[PDB]
Amino acid sequence: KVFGRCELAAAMKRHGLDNYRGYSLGNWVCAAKFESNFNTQATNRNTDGSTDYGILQINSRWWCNDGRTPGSRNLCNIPCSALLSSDITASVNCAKKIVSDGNGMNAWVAWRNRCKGTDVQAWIRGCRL
Ligand SMILES: [Cl-]
Ligand SMILES: [Cl-]
Ligand SMILES: [Rb+]
Repeated sequence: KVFGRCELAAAMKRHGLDNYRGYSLGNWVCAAKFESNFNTQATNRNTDGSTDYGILQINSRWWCNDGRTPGSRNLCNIPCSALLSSDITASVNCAKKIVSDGNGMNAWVAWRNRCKGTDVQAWIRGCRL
């Protein structure tokens, strides 16, 4: 599923991500924009043999099981395919674990490089939320 911007903002709020670990909703929308362009089905291989999945490009080396990533830990206890669903619950639940792991949203390099410090409220501006 390809979300609209305000649509995704609303879905993320509905699943308790607004201000989770102190990160405002616009941070999460911005991260999703640059990780997946709001496409739940996005997948991308990493140089190391792992793959990133879904709306927040969650990585099969630590977080989900895809059966092809030696050493995976599956800390979200989910198949990586669950992170591709039109329903964002599994991706939200797992992102909550990732952002709690110690480095906050720096776990998403694209958030650090493209969102951090910017006017992230722009991502929710105009939205009926
Ligand atoms: Cl915001
Ligand atoms: Cl933090
Ligand atoms: Rb596990």
